[PDB]
Amino acid sequence: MKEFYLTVEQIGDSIFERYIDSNGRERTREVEYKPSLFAHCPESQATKYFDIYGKPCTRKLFANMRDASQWIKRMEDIGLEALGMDDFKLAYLSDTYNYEIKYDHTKIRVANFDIEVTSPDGFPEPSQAKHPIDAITHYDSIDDRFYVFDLLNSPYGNVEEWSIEIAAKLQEQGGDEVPSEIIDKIIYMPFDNEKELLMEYLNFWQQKTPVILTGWNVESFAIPYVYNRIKNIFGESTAKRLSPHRKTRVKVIENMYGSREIITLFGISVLDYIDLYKKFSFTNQPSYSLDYISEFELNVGKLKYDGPISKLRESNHQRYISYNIIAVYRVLQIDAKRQFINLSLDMGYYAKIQIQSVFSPIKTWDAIIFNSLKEQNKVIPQGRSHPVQPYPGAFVKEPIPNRYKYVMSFDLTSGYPSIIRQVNISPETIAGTFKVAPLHDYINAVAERPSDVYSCSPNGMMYYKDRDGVVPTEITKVFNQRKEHKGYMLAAQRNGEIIKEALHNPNLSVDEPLDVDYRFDFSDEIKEKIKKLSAKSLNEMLFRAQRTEVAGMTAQINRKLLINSLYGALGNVWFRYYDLRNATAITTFGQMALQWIERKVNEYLNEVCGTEGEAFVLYGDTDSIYVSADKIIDKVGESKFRDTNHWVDFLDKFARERMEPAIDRGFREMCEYMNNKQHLMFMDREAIAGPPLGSKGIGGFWTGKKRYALNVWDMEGTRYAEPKLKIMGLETQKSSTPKAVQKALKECIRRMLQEGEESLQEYFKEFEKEFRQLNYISIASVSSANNIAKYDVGGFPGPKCPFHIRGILTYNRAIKGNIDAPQVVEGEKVYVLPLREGNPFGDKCIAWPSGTEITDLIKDDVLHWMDYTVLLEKTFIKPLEGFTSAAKLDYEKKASLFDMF
DNA sequence: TCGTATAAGCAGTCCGCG
DNA sequence: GCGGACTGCTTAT
Ligand SMILES: [Ca+2]
Ligand SMILES: [Ca+2]
Ligand SMILES: [Ca+2]
Ligand SMILES: [Ca+2]
Ligand SMILES: [Ca+2]
Ligand SMILES: [Ca+2]
Repeated sequence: MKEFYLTVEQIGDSIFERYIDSNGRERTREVEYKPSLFAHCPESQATKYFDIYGKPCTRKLFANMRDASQWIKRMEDIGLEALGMDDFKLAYLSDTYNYEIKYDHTKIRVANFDIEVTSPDGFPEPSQAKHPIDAITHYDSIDDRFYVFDLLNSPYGNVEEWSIEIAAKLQEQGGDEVPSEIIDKIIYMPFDNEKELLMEYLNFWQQKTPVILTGWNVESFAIPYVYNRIKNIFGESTAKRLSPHRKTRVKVIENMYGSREIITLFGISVLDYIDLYKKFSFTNQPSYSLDYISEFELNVGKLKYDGPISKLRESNHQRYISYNIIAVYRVLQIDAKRQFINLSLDMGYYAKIQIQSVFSPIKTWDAIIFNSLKEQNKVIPQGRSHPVQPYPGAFVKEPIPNRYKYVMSFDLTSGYPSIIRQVNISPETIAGTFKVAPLHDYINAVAERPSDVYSCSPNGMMYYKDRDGVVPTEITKVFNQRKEHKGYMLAAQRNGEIIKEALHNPNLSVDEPLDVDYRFDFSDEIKEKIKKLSAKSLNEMLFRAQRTEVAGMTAQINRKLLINSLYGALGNVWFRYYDLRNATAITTFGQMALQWIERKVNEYLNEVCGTEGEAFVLYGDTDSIYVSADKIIDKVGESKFRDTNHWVDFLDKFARERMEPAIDRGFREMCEYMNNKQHLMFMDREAIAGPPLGSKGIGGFWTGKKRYALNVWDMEGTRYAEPKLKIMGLETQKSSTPKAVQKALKECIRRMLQEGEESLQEYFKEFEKEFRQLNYISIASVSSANNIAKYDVGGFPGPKCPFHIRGILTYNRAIKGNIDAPQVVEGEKVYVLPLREGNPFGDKCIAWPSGTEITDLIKDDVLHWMDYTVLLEKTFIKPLEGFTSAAKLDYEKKASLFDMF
């Protein structure tokens, strides 16, 4: 096989590399790598090395990495650019793996672990590590085994061995329901004392040294706790055995409001799954407890027990250990679905970076661009200091608040990356400037043509047309990968709808799910077999189709994230190729394209309807337009349609055969006007929306910018079995809105869009009457809690104290003295409830940690003093009033003359 | 919240508005 | 009461 790296580190003048050799075996080596850097030189000096602007360079080979580093400093002292890859391990990888890396994940050791620590005096601080580690479960991907290290004897209690037989049994048998599929993969090891547990763990770690290390909060809790505990008991040198090169570093993480410390383990790549999830999941969750995320992702029940966790080990050690094991498995189950480890490995090896660097698009793109240029013997520029400066972004059209019956939407495929490619926007392709006219003169095609030589953006920038820049070239490669995976995702989505249709008529029989690839549209043969299948087999196929769709979504949306973050990196001062001329060239061109094509679509539709000056485009944001189709539907007559799906086909056909060709012609003219390198503005139809045929549903509505709702029948070629609500920005989409309120507001919207005013009125009346029975957690608001200390004046609200912070301070007073009650953590999220006048907490609200029940001693009082009237008005009635006034209807029936009878 | 970008919505505080 | 200046938080893109 071809060799590939696992990890790489610089330690002084040595590179330390773990790698898989040509026989598929893990190896480690120390290499005294001699890096090269570059300086500009005279023309007469013959070289093969040139900077990105074509200026000749001489290569300087250093005796060691420390010499290169000192050379860079002295070059700053002189005032001259020091060119080349200053991160030497990236140069090492580039030299050592000078080909497209083909990696074999089965050879990479991925470890997933979790520890338990009993603590009677509140949260066990990792930096202190003053309590015994009483359980470790460590899963190894190569052995496919869960290794369990169990402490039987502790100052906080002596206990019996955990029983795998009881673990396996059902909850209803008194067991722990550890999944049967992992029961045989558990290797259980009990210990008399913590010292021998820990020494054994280190010996094990030496044998099975993680390459990728993950888990839930491992970077912030598990790793620092284990490191600092071993340090306290045995000393530093022993603690550093967690690094295969015996080197670690205490690493301070800073933000605007304080800082914390992590432990960097040299020769390990730590990918904490909580951070993978936050970056790549495209969710914003009320809570990030493993319990909460597992429930959301997997539909598994909460891991239930009696009493506080601080007494779980001594009261029920059996369950204590079983829940440690299940916690580890939960993360593997989330990854099986979401596939973020797979994503990270793909991106990391593509870029030739340390795998943990996938969190930084700046590092990722610096490595991609360096490797690309190095192939052509070109030399990268030195990074420079820049002050942070604002710059302008996208155009967003102000909609007229209203109901909108029939809507068709279009938007650009990979908008900003396509602009980069079309205009040829790159550091080394800047050709000059031209004198800019007001943006509207370009939009209306009345400004002078910018250039007859170079490719232009309306911000005044001109670019070379004779060859692609390195940014367009590399962004295209990742864009093409994105396109492939989006295709797989959309096929899986279409296949899912075929299964849902067939579930209307499930056959009474015993049979199996078909063995099919859900990434490709089902053949006619597969479709015929599906119509004969039972509900059980269809349901299992639907689940598999939906897992394939999720796998496709992860691959495509995060490749989209990566290329969009290259645009964004151009406006970040730490990026080697930072340049606000290029960032604004992209955003300003985007503004023009949107309003240019708005004009063209309006002109086109006014033409086919024989009107003048009528506005068919009702809204747009960044690179999308929403088109009113009422007049198109009315030109045929609603009476002519057999059913909903009939007019959806008609609009689908109109969009593809009439609108898109008009859109394409409009952008071809704009490309020539700007003299761009290549026409890449491709604005595909997205949504087809309207009410069910013959209903009183309103179809859709807008309240304002970034706030709308549409009843969609077809989305990018997916024809739904049942219409789907596309709701953007409204309170149903906000993590701050209470769960039960999201649900009720969504049903009100469904009724508005599908059934009409009377249906909405019936549902409102009922919700208002019954909502006081809703569980308190379901009706709590949610907020992040920053700067709690800033607003704490003697345990009371200081000036301008935010409502949610006030709630936290109220909580802090109510639990004072207790080292047992849960503390609210700075920067994490809280549930919030209003309180009726004259309550015992002495203020108008209370907040507590999100994803948890409020502690029992104040729970009853909170439940008794909850202000349901305020909660209803603020979270439900206010937003609904906004939706309904925008849609021009009433959520409460108005009086009439018929009331006289 | 260590980790690419800007535009823009709503909740709430503080206080003016005769 | 509303709305402007401001902070805080959370979306759409
Ligand atoms: Ca635990
Ligand atoms: Ca787009
Ligand atoms: Ca699209
Ligand atoms: Ca059937
Ligand atoms: Ca869009
Ligand atoms: Ca009480």
